[PDB]
Order: sequence, then structure tokens, then C-alpha cells
Amino acid sequence: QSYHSSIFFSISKGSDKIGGLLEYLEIIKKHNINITRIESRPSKTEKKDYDFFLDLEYPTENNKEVEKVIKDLEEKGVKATTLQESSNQTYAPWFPRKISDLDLFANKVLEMGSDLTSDHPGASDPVYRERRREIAKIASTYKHGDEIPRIDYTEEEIKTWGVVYNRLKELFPTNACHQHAYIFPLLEQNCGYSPDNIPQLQDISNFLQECTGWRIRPVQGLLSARDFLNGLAFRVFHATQYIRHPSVPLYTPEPDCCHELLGHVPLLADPDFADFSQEIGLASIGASDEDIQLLSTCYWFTVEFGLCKEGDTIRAYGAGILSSTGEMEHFLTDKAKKLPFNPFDACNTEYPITTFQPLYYVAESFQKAKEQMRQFADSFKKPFSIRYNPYTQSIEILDN
Amino acid sequence: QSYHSSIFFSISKGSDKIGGLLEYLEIIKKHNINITRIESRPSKTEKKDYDFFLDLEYPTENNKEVEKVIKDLEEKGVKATTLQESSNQTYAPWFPRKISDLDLFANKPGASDPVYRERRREIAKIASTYKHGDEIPRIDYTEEEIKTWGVVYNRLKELFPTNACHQHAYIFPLLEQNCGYSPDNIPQLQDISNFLQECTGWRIRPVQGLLSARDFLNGLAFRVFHATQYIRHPSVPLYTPEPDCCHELLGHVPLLADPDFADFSQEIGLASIGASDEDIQLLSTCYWFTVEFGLCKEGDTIRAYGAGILSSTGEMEHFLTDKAKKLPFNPFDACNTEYPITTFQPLYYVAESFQKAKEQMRQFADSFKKPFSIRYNPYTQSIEILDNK
Ligand SMILES: O=S(=O)(O)CCN1CCN(CCS(=O)(=O)O)CC1
Ligand SMILES: O=S(=O)(O)CCN1CCN(CCS(=O)(=O)O)CC1
Ligand SMILES: [Fe+3]
Ligand SMILES: [Fe+3]
Repeated sequence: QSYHSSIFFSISKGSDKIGGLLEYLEIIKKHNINITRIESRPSKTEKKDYDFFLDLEYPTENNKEVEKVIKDLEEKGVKATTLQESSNQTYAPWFPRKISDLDLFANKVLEMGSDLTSDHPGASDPVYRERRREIAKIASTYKHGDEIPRIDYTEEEIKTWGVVYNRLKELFPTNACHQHAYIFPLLEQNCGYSPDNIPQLQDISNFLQECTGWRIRPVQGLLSARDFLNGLAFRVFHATQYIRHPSVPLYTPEPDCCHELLGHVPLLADPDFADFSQEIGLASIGASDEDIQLLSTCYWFTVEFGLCKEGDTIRAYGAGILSSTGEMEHFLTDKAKKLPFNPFDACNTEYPITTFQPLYYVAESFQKAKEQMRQFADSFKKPFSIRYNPYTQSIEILDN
Repeated sequence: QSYHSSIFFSISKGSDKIGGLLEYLEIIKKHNINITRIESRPSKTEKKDYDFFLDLEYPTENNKEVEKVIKDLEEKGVKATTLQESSNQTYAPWFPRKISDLDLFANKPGASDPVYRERRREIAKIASTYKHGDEIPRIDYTEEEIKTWGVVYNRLKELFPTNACHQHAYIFPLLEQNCGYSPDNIPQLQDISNFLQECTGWRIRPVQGLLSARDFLNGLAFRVFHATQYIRHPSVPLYTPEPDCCHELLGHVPLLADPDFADFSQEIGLASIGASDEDIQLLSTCYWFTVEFGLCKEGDTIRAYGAGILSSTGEMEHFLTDKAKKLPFNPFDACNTEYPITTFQPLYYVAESFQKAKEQMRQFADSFKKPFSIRYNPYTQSIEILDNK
């Protein structure tokens, strides 16, 4: 594995330091074995300035080489700011800058890829293990700009999907929030949602891009929370392509395609939910490890297991609920507590990952949850503020 | 050659007619080979409504079969609005709705040199393979072509600092540093597109066939610039009317990296989306007196931002002369001003600022008759159609 650092600085058009700076950069472009990219762009905050971006990768954490680069660079008369992937707090946390920089995550999957747990129903199924390998390879080799490869799903795989699909769809009209009921016929009409067929990520991605500008990247398995959440800042949802083992169709701890496509996807075609999800993403950009953990908890209690109130009734929008017959049939009962959602209240709350939730949070609306997440993000100590530019598909850094 | 039609209609959630509607749509999809696409989306106005889009393609103009489809469709209980590519005015003008639809445009002094004419065909062939989503194919330029680029480059670079608007001087070193701009090498469109995308969201497509004014201007609405890759004949010194790659890359491209200019250019494109033929002509002429031959005001000086000035030494010399008339840019004045294409311009229009020109264009285009309100959504990168007319 590798650790990324980024160095950035600005210089005004017409500075007599530009000539020497460019010479210095050409040198390290050729001779520095950790430099991966050097780019310059118009400043987004000062019309007469240029921004420079230096990206590096190092084999070890806290690699003292970057200090050498900073020193050399500042001898050319510019003031560098450095971001780094690290457990240390020497520099503020690194983040991907460009939507295409999500390619860096491609081979960073923690678990639930082609390495299964011994109690996994398919752990000793040689055909299933080979399949998981095959499908994982696709995510590992996927690049921004590519079409997502279509999977030729087998008859057994399609059968498992159908069992899940048919069980869940009976419960949606009575248990899901109305945005789900609004969006679902469009998925049938445009993305091939049906019991007889597993929808392809590329079709879903195209549909979401045109609705809310969200898009899908295939992923091997679980990413780290920072990486997954950072992807959300770009309105990019990482989704798996494999399906759960046929022997246990009504439950799995893994985010298989049933969970992604039936739980996560529909709400992303709703503009307010889409903005809310991106807000969570933006909050994570360059956030401390502590705050990432708070954001994961907020995500759990909203995107994964959130409830909405409609009149006197409670409905589910959380993906973990919408994709589980158990959970759908649990939340409506008085067997679980409900509280109004508030990131300052919810972020500290504990939760089980191997049972139904004993506590759910109810959001008033996705617009209010968005505004609430922005208050939360602002309460973080961040070295700078950030801003998404949909035209350039890029994070812009702002002072203070 | 193909004539595209589009049929739009809306239907409410929980309508009684949806079932039969969907059935009808699935049958014609299967059995009508002229139906290329049928799609439905959330409405941009009524939160409870669905928008439907039917795309059709026929070999001839004003195909009577469209009417038949409108009829059967409207029998299922919806009110259809039809747009069409046609020289007639039975239907309002068709337009591309997403960036990939620009694929539909694709098929559509010493030039009497057989080698050079064979070369032009070859470059067109290499370009002809491009479709949205691809990398723009690179051109392996010949030794002579690169030599010609070098002469034009070095000459024009001598004049820019004293004659070009400040945005051009600002961006050019970035083109040098990130896109390989130099006199020794011709930059490839794919590198330029990537850089533009990362500055202002603008993209390049290679020119395949030559584009109608409607098609080219419609491209601008998606912040897509069509650019040619061929290089001028050597017998062309500076033809001082030569829309080759030198003109695209040294003239048009640098300004597209300026955020305000990039918005102004797209504004012209938006105005063109679904505009009548006579309104398209107004916009082409506005485009000529701005994007191609416009001047800017810099303090007490006049400078050039027009690509046709920036890529012509003769034009750059000519605009500052007193015999060249200058006027403040006003689209109502500029839009029906006649102009020469094979001589220097006797008249130039001067823009105060690109944000002002953008606002002027939007005001200019506000009364254009259209069946729909048109707008651009930066998150979806698509045209939103509002049925509020
Ligand atoms: O419906 S679509 O998904 O196509 C675009 C929805 N759009 C997203 C961006 N926000 C403002 C961003 S912010 O200023 O609140 O950060 C307005 C609503
Ligand atoms: O592409 S860039 O990131 O460089 C700037 C994109 N540009 C910014 C300014 N807004 C003005 C909307 S309005 O002022 O007309 O309402 C249009 C989009
Ligand atoms: Fe999930
Ligand atoms: Fe031109």
C-alpha cells in the first residue's frame, strides 16, 4: 500500500519567481521518485493568481521526504500547504481533489470482497468463490471515464435476486417513504428493475446522472469510511456488483447488489436526498479521523437506517431497512425507539450491526437534514473550507 | 442522412392511463424501427409528475408517420408536444437534449493540391470514429504540418502581449505548462479538452463533417466546442482568413478557460436550443461579432478577444487603425449588421466585460419564440425542459 501527500500553493501572474519555479518543478518531475503529478490551474479565489498542485505517493507513513520537497519548494519563494494521509496530525488530512482521483481507491477494500469470513454461507463454495474473484477484478480495474462492465448474471443469481425483489416489493407501498414510491416505477421503466433481471450499474448510473447528477462506480467491497464518504462529495456512490449466496437469500451482512440497487439507489434520484447525501460527503472532505467517525454514525442513522414522518405515520428511507424484510417489519412496531434526527445528538449514539436497530432517528425532511449536516460540518475544526464545483467536478479549497 | 423528431409529454403519478400508456410505448419500441429511444424522468416542475421523451428518426423530411404516432399516443390520453428537424414550421425546431446526442451531428489558396486534399480526408477519417465517451483520437502530424504550426505560433506569439485581451495572456502560460503548447509540437485535442474541463467545464469534440450554425451553436449549450484538427496549406502564409487548428487552439481555446467568457459562450448556445431558423441567424451574427471578431475594453485601450483576430496578423494590425470603426457591443445592433468573410472587418463591437455580454445575450434571447423554457443544470450536465409556455 501507499500513502498520498498533496502540496499546493499559488503565485501571481507576472511574478519574477515563475521562471525559476517552473525549472524547479521540471527537475522534480523527472528526478523525484515519489511525485505522481504536477498541475497548474487558474486560481478560483484570485483572478490574477495561478494554483499549483503537486501530488506524491510514499511507501511508508510520515515519510520525511516530503519535508525536503517543502523546503526546496519554499526556497523558490512560495508558501506551500501540505495535506497527507496519516494517523499523525502533522498535516491536515488528504482528500481526492478531482472526481477522477477516486481511481486511487480502486484497490483499498477492507473486507467483504473476495476474502470471505469462515461463517459466510458461500465461504467454501468453489463456484461462488471464483465468481466473487471474477466480479472483484472488475471493480479493481475500473477507471473513471469507463463504461461499467455489464455482468452476465447466472440463472441461479437471477433467482436469488427475484426472491429478494418479490419479498421487498410487497412491503414498499406501505412501509417506504413516498419518494421511494415515486421513483420506483421509473426504475422499472428505465433501468430494467424487475424480478426476472438484475439491473446493470451502467444503466443505473446513466439514469441517476440525468436525475440528480449522481453516478455509480463499481467497488470490490467495503472501503474505509473516509474514502467512501469522500466519494459522496463528488456525488459518486460506490456500489458492489456481486449478489449474496443462494442458500441464504433473505439475509446477508454484506452490501450485495440487492442492498445497493433496492436500498441505496432509489433515493439518490430524489434531488433533496441527493443534496443531503452530498452534504455528508462534503463534510468528510479533509475532516479529522474523529469527525469521520461521527459522520459514519450520522450516515448509519440516516442513509442506512433513517426514518421519515408522513402525517401520523412513520416510513422508512434508510437503505438498510428498504433492503431487509426483517427490518421493514421491525421499525413500524413499538419494539424500537424513535427520536427526532439531530446530528449533534445522533453522532455519539451506539448501534448494533448484527441485529435490527433498537433505535431509529426520524428526519423531518431531506432539506432540513442537509441544513443540519452543514451546521455539523461547520462545527468541525477544519484548516480551510471547501466547495464543490459541478462544472469542473472538483473540490475547491477556500481560506479559513 | 436522417431527420430527427422528438415527442414530449407529461403524466401525473397514479394516473389511470399509465398502464395502457406504458403498454403502447413497449409495442412501438419493439415494432417501430424508427423509434430510437423512449425514456421517462422526474418532472422539473410538478414534483408529482413524470416526463416522457419519445425520439424518432426518419429517412425523409416531414415524414407522415410522425403524425400517425402523435395520433395513437394522444388516444391513450396525453397531450403531446412535437419538435422536429425540418425546413418547414409545422413543428418547433428539434434540439439535442443531452451531451451524447451531439453524436447525431457527426455524419453531417492551394486547396487544389491532391496531396493536401488527400491529407484532409485522412484527418477527417481519423476524426470520424469519435463518439461521446471516447478519447479524442490523436493526429500524427507530418513534418511539414508541424513546421507550418511553428511559423504561425512564433508569429502570433509576438503580437499577443500587445494586442490580445488580458484573459488570453493570463491563460496562455497555463496552456504551455499543461497542454504542451509550443512551436515544436501541435497540441492534441484530448489534452486540451481535459484541461478546459478542469477549468470551466468546457469540452472539445473533433469536427467531423462541417456543422450547420444550429448544430454548432447547440453544441455550445452543453459547453462543448467543436474544433478542427487539420493544418493550413503551406502556401497559406497567414491566409488572414484560415479556420484551421492553429485558429482553434491559439484563437478559441484560451478564452474558453476563462470562467466568465465560458458562461457567455454557453449563453449563446442556450439561446440557440430550439430557436427558430431566423433566430439562429441572429445568434450566428452575434457570435461573429463576439467570439470570432470581438474586442474588449481595457482601461483606455482596446484589445482583441475574437479568435479570428487572435489568429490573424493582418487582422490584429487592422483593428487598431482609425479607419476601422468601433462600437460598444449591443446585440440588437450587432445581430443584423452585415459582415465580410474574406476581408478584414471594417467594424468591430467592443464588450465591456464577458459577464455583461452574457447578460445582454440572455436579455436579447428572452423574447425568442420557443415551445419550452430552456435551462442548463450544472449537476446533471443536461438541458432541462420546462413546459411553462
Ligand atoms: O436537482 S439536481 O440534483 O439536478 C440539482 C440540485 N441542486 C444541487 C445544489 N444545491 C445547491 C448546492 S449548496 O449551495 O447548497 O451547497 C441546489 C440544488
Ligand atoms: O465553470 S466555472 O466553474 O469556471 C463558473 C461557472 N459559472 C459561474 C457563474 N454562474 C452564474 C449564474 S448567474 O449569475 O447567471 O445566475 C454560471 C456558472
Ligand atoms: Fe448500505
Ligand atoms: Fe473560429
